[PDB]
Amino acid sequence: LPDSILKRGAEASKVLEEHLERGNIIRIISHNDADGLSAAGVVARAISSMNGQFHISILSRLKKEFIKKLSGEKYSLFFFCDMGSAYLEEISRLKGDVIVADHHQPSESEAGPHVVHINPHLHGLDGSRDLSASGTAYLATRLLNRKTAPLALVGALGDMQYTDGFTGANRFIMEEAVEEGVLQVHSDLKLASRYTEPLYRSIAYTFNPALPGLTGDMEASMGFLENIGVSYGVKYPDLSPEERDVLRDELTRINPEIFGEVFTSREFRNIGDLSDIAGVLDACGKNRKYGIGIGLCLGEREGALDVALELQKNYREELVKGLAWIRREGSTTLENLQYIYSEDKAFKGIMGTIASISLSLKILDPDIPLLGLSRMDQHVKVSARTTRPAVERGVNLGVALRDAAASFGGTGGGHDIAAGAMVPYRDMESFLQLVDEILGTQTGP
DNA sequence: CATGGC
DNA sequence: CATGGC
Ligand SMILES: [Mn+2]
Ligand SMILES: [Mn+2]
Repeated sequence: LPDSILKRGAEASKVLEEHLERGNIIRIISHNDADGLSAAGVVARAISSMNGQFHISILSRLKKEFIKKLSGEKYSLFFFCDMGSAYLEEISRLKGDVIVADHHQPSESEAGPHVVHINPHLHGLDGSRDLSASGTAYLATRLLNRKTAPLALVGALGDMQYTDGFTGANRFIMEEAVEEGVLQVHSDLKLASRYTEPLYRSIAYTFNPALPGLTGDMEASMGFLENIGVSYGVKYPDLSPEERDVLRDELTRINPEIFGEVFTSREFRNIGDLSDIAGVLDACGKNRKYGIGIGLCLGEREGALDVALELQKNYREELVKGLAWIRREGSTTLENLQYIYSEDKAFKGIMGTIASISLSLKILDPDIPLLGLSRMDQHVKVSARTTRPAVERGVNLGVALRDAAASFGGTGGGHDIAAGAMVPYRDMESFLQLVDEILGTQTGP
């Protein structure tokens, strides 16, 4: 990684260690996903390795009315993880010392003399491929503690930074943890929750990489194992190399991407590999159980874990319901577009996820872009998703959704492979035709 | 009113 | 997925 980001991380490692000398308690503010949670856990474990104290708040968004609330708190150091860049002037106003470890699209109005931004964008690194908020926090706290490098990668996983290998600083952090002896890389089958589920559920719940026929299908995987010589109820670590060699051979036919890198730290032995941990933190976040999530990053392991594993389990049962619905009621196709639609509240928060899983499983044609639609009374939340072939071929959902949404006083955007929009329900039909007419110009002439 | 989710 | 509107 470029020297500047290790310099700037060291600049922020100074500000911390000197407040911990004085006995100051540190304020941590972070985001509520796996990257946010794992980021907070990083700073918290650096802080506990030096007998410091801290006060964590976990929020979904950062609002101005919270940074104003923050300024009468009388804390000497504010450590923002996975949020800040957007609201830099308002955090510059804040008294005392400040650290923003974020990886979002920063403010060119780049404020703060008391403030220490770390953000991989400002060191010509990629903010959605090469380093995560949890990763950036480890750069901020490398000099104090190096045992936290696993959590750094957990955030990177949850936040989808893995194409054929961790790029950039994540690779660097991955390298570094291996040398430290806290992380182990291995090539193995990438099955969901191996230590903790029987083989057939583990194959059923492997949503990424998708397993056509098997993913989200207990009876089929159960079937699949039975008729290939393998005990559907035994745990994956309890197989023998020749039956391991059989499942590997067959699962590789169904999708070769299932064999590849798997990361394990001795702190998470019994729970999961770093992907499974990410999953668990995401489930805690999505149930507003932030103390359970943080608990886990700090080693807490009794009933908290069992609660956390059950949140994962429940969420996975949603996604099967989920892909089972998709499936019963297919997508209605049109010109350069698919779309599916629900008024069921059960699917409002899951729609994008099942949308893109359903393309990986080939249920719905991966070449045609897919618009998940969820009715929120007078508005319709839109989750757009397509394949890598569909982009390298014109399709850009990032712009198209912004164009068409703003047309009807609504609001959309993103990338590229994946966009979101909020649109009036009265307009939905004309909106769906306008995206279709916009994609047609994006691929045709 | 206030906050806190997506 | 852009939020910052609901
Ligand atoms: Mn993040
Ligand atoms: Mn985040």
